Amino acid sequence: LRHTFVVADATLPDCPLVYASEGFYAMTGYGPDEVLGHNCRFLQGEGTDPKEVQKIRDAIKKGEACSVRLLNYRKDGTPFWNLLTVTPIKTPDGRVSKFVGVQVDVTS
Ligand SMILES: *[C@@]12=NC3=[C]C([C])=C([C])[C]=C3N([C][C]([O])[C]([O])[C]([O])[C]OP([O])([O])=O)C1=NC(=O)[N]C2=O
Repeated sequence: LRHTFVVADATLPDCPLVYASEGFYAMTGYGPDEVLGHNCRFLQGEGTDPKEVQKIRDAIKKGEACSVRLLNYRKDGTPFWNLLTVTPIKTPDGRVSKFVGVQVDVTS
């Protein structure tokens, strides 16, 4: 299947993105100059379910893995359905260093 991949830096408090695959930009229409160093939430919009967004917010705070189905928006405003799976990467001392996300456009 067609998927995308990003890396969030958990040492910084708001989990900014530090790496995105070629597909992530092409899927969403944002360039690296407007993605890197920002929280992934810029992809959200009016129809994003705040109950689902809360599920990721909690999991990141707890440091667990999570999977949600969010409504996102490209740079041109058009919506797409992003199945998102976040995964915590821990150092050997249990501390969370990075979060990693796989995004799949499941508008079908
Ligand atoms: C986003 N992908 C994504 C990828 C990673 C690795 C992480 C950690 C988060 C995301 N998000 C969610 C966003 O960063 C944030 O965690 C949530 O908005 C909830 O937190 P807040 O503080 O806003 O309540 C992704 N969100 C998307 O909408 N699309 C993704 O591709």
